[PDB]
Amino acid sequence: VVSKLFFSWTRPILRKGYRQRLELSDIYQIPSVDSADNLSEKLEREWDRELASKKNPKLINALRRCFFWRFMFYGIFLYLGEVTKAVQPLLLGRIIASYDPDNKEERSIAIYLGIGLCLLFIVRTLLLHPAIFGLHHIGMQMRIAMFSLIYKKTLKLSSRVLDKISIGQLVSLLSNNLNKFDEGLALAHFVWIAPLQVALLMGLIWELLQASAFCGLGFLIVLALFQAGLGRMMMKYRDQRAGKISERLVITSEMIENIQSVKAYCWEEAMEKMIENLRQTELKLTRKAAYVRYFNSSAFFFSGFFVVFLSVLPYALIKGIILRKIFTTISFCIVLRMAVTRQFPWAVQTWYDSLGAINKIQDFLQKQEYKTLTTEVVMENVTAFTPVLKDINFKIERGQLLAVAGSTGAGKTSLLMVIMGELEPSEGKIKHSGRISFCPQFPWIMPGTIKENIIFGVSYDEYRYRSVIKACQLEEDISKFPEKDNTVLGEGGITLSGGQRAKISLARAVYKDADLYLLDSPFGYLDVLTEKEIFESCVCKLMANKTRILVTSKMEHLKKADKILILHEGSSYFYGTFSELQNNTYLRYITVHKSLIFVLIWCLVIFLAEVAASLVVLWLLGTSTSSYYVFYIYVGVADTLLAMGFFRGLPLVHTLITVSKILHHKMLHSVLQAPMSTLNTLKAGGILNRFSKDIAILDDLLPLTIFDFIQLLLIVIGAIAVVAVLQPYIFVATVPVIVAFIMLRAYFLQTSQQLKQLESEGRSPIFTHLVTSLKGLWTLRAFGRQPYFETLFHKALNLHTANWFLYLSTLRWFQMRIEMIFVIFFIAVTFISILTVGIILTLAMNIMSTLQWAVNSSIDVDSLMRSVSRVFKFIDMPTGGQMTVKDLTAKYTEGGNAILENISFSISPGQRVGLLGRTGSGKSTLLSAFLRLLNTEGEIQIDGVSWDSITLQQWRKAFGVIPQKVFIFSGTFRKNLDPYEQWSDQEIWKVADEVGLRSVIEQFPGKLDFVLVDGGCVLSHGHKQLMCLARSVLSKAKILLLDQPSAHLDPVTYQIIRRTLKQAFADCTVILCEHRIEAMLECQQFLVIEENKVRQYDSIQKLL
Ligand SMILES: Nc1ncnc2c1ncn2[C@@H]1O[C@H](COP(=O)(O)OP(=O)(O)OP(=O)(O)O)[C@@H](O)[C@H]1O
Ligand SMILES: Nc1ncnc2c1ncn2[C@@H]1O[C@H](COP(=O)(O)OP(=O)(O)OP(=O)(O)O)[C@@H](O)[C@H]1O
Ligand SMILES: CC(C)CCC[C@@H](C)[C@H]1CC[C@H]2[C@@H]3CC=C4C[C@@H](O)CC[C@]4(C)[C@H]3CC[C@]12C
Ligand SMILES: [Mg+2]
Ligand SMILES: [Mg+2]
Repeated sequence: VVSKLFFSWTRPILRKGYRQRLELSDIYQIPSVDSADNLSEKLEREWDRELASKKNPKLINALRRCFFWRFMFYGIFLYLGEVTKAVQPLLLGRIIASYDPDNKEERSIAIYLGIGLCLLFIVRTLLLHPAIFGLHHIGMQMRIAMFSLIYKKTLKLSSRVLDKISIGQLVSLLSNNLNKFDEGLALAHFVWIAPLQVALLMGLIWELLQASAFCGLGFLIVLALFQAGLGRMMMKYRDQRAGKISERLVITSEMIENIQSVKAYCWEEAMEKMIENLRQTELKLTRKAAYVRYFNSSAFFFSGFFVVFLSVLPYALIKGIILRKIFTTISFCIVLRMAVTRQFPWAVQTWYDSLGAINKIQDFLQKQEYKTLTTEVVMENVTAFTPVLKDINFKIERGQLLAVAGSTGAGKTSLLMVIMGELEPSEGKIKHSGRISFCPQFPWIMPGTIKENIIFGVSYDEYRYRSVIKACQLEEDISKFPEKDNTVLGEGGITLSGGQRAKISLARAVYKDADLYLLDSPFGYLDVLTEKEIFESCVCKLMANKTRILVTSKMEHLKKADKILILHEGSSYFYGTFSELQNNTYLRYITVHKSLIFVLIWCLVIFLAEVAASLVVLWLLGTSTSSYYVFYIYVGVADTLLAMGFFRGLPLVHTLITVSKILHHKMLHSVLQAPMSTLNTLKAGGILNRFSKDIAILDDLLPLTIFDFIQLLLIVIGAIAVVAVLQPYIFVATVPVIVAFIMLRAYFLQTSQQLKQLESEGRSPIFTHLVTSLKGLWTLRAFGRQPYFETLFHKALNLHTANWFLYLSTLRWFQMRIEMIFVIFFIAVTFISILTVGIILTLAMNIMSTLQWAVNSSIDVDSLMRSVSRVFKFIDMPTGGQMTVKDLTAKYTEGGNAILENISFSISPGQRVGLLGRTGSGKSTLLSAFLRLLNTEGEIQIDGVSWDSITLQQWRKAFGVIPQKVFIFSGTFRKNLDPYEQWSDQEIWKVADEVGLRSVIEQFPGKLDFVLVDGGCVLSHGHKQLMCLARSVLSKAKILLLDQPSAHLDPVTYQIIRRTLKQAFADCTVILCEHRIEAMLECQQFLVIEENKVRQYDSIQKLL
């Protein structure tokens, strides 16, 4: 009961982190009270009751019904601590008054008042920090519960709504409340405490001064109204900035998720300039908001002297004054100014932010839902949404395969979604058993082992798993990795090839036992032989007992299919059978800008001039009462004489934002120029979290926190120096305090930094799991694995929250053991109970009263400095047509498996050198090694210029790339086709022609103006391939490395690729990696990547 009160349970973790490293096991396990599952259960029950019983559902009521009693129980103790703070200066002024021979009504009562002031100090100690920690815990619990509720709603979110809300919206939504909602609950409870403290202090100052407390309160109220107006005007500057932040975040997320494609296209300058275009707009509002918040937070320091002036003039002008009763006024007014200028506007701002976040989150939870209501799949007169489908109708019995064929953009995938239940048929009905197994057209590989990616959250079945992995031809690929079957794949499956990803997705679809199977072209990225073997082993032999609908464009599959449905423009052209058809961090933060140092020098010079002026004025100015109170007045009013005005704080804020600008620009340039192996080393959710938080902190929190720390440090230094020049014993007495302060701060910093880094790197899993949940929500709701993904999210939330709560508990231990212990049990007990010299060491109390605040600001600065440390650690990253290659070894890592081992060949100019090889052989590896994206070796001399005779970008400029991973970023069709805008709309409309996008672009509301959100989800997969083809055509170059251009096209649309090959690339060399026999027939030279070694053939007949 006392261990929790004193937070002595953090002793073991602090002791371990003092001399060791907190890797994974010494982080304490989460308690059961704040477990994410339990918190989500309680909040979900309350929210469901609220929207079932009330008329206008409000999340604030649901949160109140479960947290209000604890909130108020901590708030009353917080108010008691504030009351002990506001009653302290009465005792202080009645104690330090007994320092002169004047013994008026004070005889032998200082010894009876010091022991009371000590008790008040210790009761403030025991009553403030536990309440603050309780409020922090309540905030963390509320954040956990709301995050889990949001994740459940996202799992249940409709498909139509997802067409507009993207990853950036969600990541910006959880970026703020993850580290502000918790810390605001210890500051939003001053809304009724600050008025009460103001009332109490007004009563006391009316007791002291007759009728000047109200006169001072008038100016204080005017300043508080101005502060509230500034806060309201500042909320607007963040509302208009959140959208820009989200857009930049999603743009850079798509950029880094396809950094291979960016490097292949040489889109480093283009995408850098694109991101800075949004960065400038965001930073304009960031700078405006930072100026406004500087003026809002500097109204405390530049108000003390004016408040004292206005509260003394109407009394001292007619009734006299003495230093005792002006110092009591100053002591009361310091607390009054803090309460009404630093505590009430802060509380109002925090309440506004919390209510806005709660309302936005409730709006998110109040979006459209996703409704679903012998497996004889019937479908009659179904129309989908111009209509994507039109009068599509079919009937399938149990154990009867049906094949859906048609042109690109016909609506085969759309029909599959209408079958599953995602798309809403405006007219018609769908009748089938609920169980559905889906193999998406673009395979989705979630982070985790291959076993997890295949089983997908069901009971492990040895025989079924072996049969699936043997039928899908995946055993050969599986028995090559260091882990035989349980090998961990990165997010998005970037370690595997396209064919391996397709095989894994098809295996996952097959493994699940469902009545209906929707194989959305599972043989798109697979070559002819593997596709044939999989079709007659995993679609016609294993699952030859249950109905399955698969999209195909091969006459063999159509002949096998018992029913054929051909779609053209969304209309069922034919529906029958085939037979029927046949008829250093600080040192580098400051020095990264050549103007931050100048601003700091200016501030230091002005501060020194102000200190000299104060010292000479005090020397000129300085009986018995006035012989020692003058320094007390100066050190109680120093917060105004040594405050930064608009001449030394506004430039500091501006430079501290420009530092964030240059840091982000350098970090983005380093990301673009980082080696591909190191980019593979990191993740994508981690990159998104870094660009979301470690730049937002630098933009908003860090400049203002550094301003506050410098303000407090300057005030402390000036108050020390001016008084110590006159009275050196002040600085003599302050040393034994500051040494312990610095000692404890250092003793806790080397563990707080580790905990902060652990929290920062434990934040990435939540974002990287939500990213995959949103990317594969389609298959998630097809498979019904929402409970499994909810359990995964809860595990990730617990993993992050245990670490974060441990860090906050350690920080609270430090901020208690310094503030309310290392002052209250040393200074306020041995500097007041020495009543014998009591003037030259009692002012140490008053100086330390703000030195502890300076130390708090410094420790907050160092806590925030971890973001800059991470940003800098990222910044430190390193950086005719003939071809002749020799001794080329393409390894993805220095110590991995050499994919190619001494491959050598020659390519004549104007020769289409097609490339063959089974899936997983290394064809894409060879194409990437041509651009030396990976490590690579040897020389790729082209007409004379070798690898080392030309810089990397100039080398890559002479290549045309069509990657298997189609890269489309957010932006218009014009931007997608040419970020550099080298060719105008007239010169790109022709490229849209002769490629098949004339009938596709014009369908959208804006011709070359539609914003392709969600990674080009609006287009189909064939249209994505055609867009990449058109982009390659626009990027007029030679020695094109075509990497499966017609990956999912059909022979009707493959003629587009064919005539583009024979027209646009009239005289050049093509290295096309197409798996289509029709496209391979026209090639003049062939390379077969077998046994990890290429060959040199000359004709198809010599090939076979
Ligand atoms: N980034 C990577 N890091 C490590 N290994 C990789 C990486 N990318 C691919 N591999 C592996 O190295 C080998 C090279 O395959 P590659 O990616 O070149 O595909 P591929 O044979 O061209 O594919 P397909 O014909 O199916 O399109 C494969 O075994 C693949 O799983
Ligand atoms: N999310 C979406 N919002 C609006 N229109 C969409 C969306 N997804 C697809 N479409 C459009 O619906 C039509 C049908 O596309 P669909 O993906 O069903 O084609 P498909 O037959 O699967 O094509 P492919 O041969 O490329 O696989 C196209 O005109 C496409 O642009
Ligand atoms: C926490 C707050 C709301 C409690 C109520 C306000 C208090 C602080 C105010 C209201 C009335 C005030 C009192 C009004 C009159 C007197 C008589 C005078 O000879 C001594 C001070 C004294 C006793 C004042 C002290 C402060 C006082 C008690
Ligand atoms: Mg499709
Ligand atoms: Mg490939």
